[PDB]
Amino acid sequence: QVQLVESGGGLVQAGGSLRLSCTASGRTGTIYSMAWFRQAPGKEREFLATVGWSSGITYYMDSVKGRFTISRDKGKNTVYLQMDSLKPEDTAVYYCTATRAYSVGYDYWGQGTQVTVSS
Amino acid sequence: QVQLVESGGGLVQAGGSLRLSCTASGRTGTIYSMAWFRQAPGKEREFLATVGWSSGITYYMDSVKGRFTISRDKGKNTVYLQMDSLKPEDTAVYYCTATRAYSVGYDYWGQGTQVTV
Ligand SMILES: Cn1c(=O)c2c(ncn2C)n(C)c1=O
Repeated sequence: QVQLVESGGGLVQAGGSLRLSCTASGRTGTIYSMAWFRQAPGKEREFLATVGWSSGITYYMDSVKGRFTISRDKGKNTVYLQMDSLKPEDTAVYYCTATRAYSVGYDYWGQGTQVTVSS
Repeated sequence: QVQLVESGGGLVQAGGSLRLSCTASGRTGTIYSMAWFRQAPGKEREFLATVGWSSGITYYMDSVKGRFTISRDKGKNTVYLQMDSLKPEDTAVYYCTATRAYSVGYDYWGQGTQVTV
């Protein structure tokens, strides 16, 4: 009942920047917060960052804090992940998620978008 | 505004099980949910499982879904993580967190506890 579609993934060079997007459709009024995950090849899905869907307050895991910036545009139904100072270990399939109000965890997921960083 | 302390954990053999625990104090009524993460040496903290502090709803990453079981006991201010069917890839320091109502992310953190398979 809520659909998420990531875009923005591509190949970038070390030290450069990329911005991901995720467009939400369906009953978006039932979403409390949005988060980006990533899954490197062979590894497991890693939580990165979250934004309050109506608050705009943010929280970052240490691995991306100070480099990445999460934000949301309620009017356009989109959440962003600004990625600065990328490095090879940021190479991964990035997923966006939404958590519903009074639910817990990560109720909806996108297909995933691929980010690749060279040296 | 909230302090967490974790307990349990230690040494286990392949295929076995462990039980972890964590106790909260302070402004405990303003806690919406609690979660468990894990960090292996040199790696990054990985989110594992979550439980609603009032509701009891739960959710798992595919990495531990089925094998681990999270739960809470609200009056004793204590959360647990029951880990069954353990593999060497579960070796890590496990951390418990709390998320405050109308906040996001992981606002309070325990000091961690060691699991070795
Ligand atoms: C932290 N938090 C809340 O505080 C919350 C919520 N849904 C409703 N509320 C109030 N969710 C999903 C949440 O994660």
